[PDB]
Amino acid sequence: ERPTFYRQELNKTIWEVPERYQNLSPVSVCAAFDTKTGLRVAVKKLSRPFQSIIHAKRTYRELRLLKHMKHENVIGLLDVFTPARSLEEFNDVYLVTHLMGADLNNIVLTDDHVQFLIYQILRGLKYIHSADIIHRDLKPSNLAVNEDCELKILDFGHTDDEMTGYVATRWYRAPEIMLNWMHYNQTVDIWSVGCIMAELLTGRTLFPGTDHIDQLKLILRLVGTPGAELLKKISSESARNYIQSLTQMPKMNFANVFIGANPLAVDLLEKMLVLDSDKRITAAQALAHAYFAQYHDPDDEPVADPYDQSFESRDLLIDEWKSLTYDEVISFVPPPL
Ligand SMILES: Fc1cccc(Cl)c1CNc1nc(-c2ccco2)n[nH]1
Repeated sequence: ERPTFYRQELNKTIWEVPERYQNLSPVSVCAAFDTKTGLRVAVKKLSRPFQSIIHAKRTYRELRLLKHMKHENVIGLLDVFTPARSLEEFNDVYLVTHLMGADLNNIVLTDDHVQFLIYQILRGLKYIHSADIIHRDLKPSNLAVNEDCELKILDFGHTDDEMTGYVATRWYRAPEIMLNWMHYNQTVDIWSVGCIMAELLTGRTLFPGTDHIDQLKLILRLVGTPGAELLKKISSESARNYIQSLTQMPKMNFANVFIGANPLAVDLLEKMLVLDSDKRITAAQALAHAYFAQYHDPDDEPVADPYDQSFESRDLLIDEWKSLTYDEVISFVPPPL
């Protein structure tokens, strides 16, 4: 009742998977056909999952999060497995998820398409947020879609160099995390959605900053320089002091930046791209905004079960994180259909 495994070298690396998975080809991640469900799937083999304390914890983190997500606009775990028969042999973790059509880069729209896509991102963010999970990293490339425009949020669980220069890895991040102004929270995801929604409407990056400071300048041009109250809340005195060096600018008219756009879109953007994260609209409030009248259904916008992440504040040995990851592998129950 443990399935039979077969071995196969791909991108210089040996993949050992259950017979159910066939037609493995690279995309480490491989596309495959799952003969038991009839689904096209992505299969990720984690590299050196238990090499260090930090990597062991990250592997546990990733497996906990994926095991938890059971929502249509969020990417779920279809299977998790290992070729090992015991903890002592355990050293490889394979994660199986749906293969999606295309990310949101490839796809860049009508106002109907923008409503439907942003609706879906918010529906999934409500679910994620209600479990006190923060995505941190929402961008077009973490948002996959199919032929029918049905959307899933991807990639849960970034160096100084990756975040430097003219790079998409920073264009969608909220200013408070981009510059470490304060202990940030869930609201940073809403900032990202604002950036994405703007991009879907204009076909152009909202804040294509050439570095952190240029981006901040582009941001402050649009939404205004911070006010007295927001300044108080910037915990970092070095950053607060830098902000105060800038000459004050008022919030621009959004109707004149997003010309031709549905006024309800303009309105929603204004509530999303508010500099003060305490005054940003929530995923749950956004869903009730008139812009989504076509799609809004308060009975089909579910929330998540509670998610214990007390493990985040725990300092454990490698073997202990590996043991905890083992338990979660062998306890995995697949979804029903
Ligand atoms: F996001 C995760 C997390 C854990 C494992 C895996 Cl394989 C993934 C990526 N999954 C996935 N990506 C896509 C996709 C399709 C097109 C662009 O992205 N479909 N499915």
